[PDB]
Amino acid sequence: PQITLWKRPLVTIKIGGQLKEALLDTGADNTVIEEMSLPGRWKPKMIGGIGGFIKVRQYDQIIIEIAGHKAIGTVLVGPTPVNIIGRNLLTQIGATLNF
Amino acid sequence: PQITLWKRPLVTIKIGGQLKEALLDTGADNTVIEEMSLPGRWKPKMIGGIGGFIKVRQYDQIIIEIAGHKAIGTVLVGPTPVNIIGRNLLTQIGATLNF
Ligand SMILES: CCCC[C@H](NC(=O)[C@H](C)NC(=O)[C@H](CCC(=O)O)NC(=O)[C@H](Cc1ccccc1)NC[C@H](CC(C)C)NC(=O)[C@@H](NC(=O)[C@@H](N)CCCNC(N)=[NH2+])C(C)C)C(N)=O
Repeated sequence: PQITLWKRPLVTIKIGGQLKEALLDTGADNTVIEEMSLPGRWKPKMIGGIGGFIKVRQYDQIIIEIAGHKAIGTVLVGPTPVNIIGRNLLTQIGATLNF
Repeated sequence: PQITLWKRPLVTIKIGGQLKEALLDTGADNTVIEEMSLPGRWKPKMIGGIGGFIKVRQYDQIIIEIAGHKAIGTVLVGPTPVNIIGRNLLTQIGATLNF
């Protein structure tokens, strides 16, 4: 679909068997999902942005369906304010910025 | 143009007559530029990101050229790790997310 930017570009995603609301963020290199008890092997990571850093658990090869579109890659789980779909997955669903 | 996301969506901008590199950020409500001297009146404001809240100078009705496209709006100046063009200006240049 085509998403206008008058409001935050939020779409429904599915991860770990749960449906969530997520923000399509062209300014995020990574995908960060709110704290959830996702099973699997992980490694500690620190991610930054405006305001500083937050500690997250990095999960490799996690499948997430984004607005009906399947993707698979690295997902960071931690105390993020909103669910963020970054470029690592955006490229997988064929998302582009157009103007 | 159509911008894919394999690489960060960086563009050249012109603000205060000075050229800079900025990231087209669909996940940012506002446009936040690194500390710089900008002609005009400003008011103290606080914004939040992934790592926390930071203090910024809010400049209203600023003329800024984004990748050759002109926009005139709110620009926040502060300690941001990267110059970001948020939705307030992305809508002005007619940017949409597509997939
Ligand atoms: C005028 C005031 C308006 C009101 C004001 N509004 C805000 O604070 C709103 C919610 N903030 C935002 O929309 C801010 C951007 C700042 C802004 O627009 O003001 N957005 C953001 O901060 C969004 C995530 C988010 C979205 C909504 C809510 C909370 C967080 N992240 C944008 C950000 C861009 C980056 C280049 C700086 N990306 C990231 O932080 C991602 N990080 C990365 O991709 C890193 N790997 C590399 C970038 C950082 N580099 C570095 N540290 N050397 C992260 C999500 C994995 C308020 N106080 O509520």
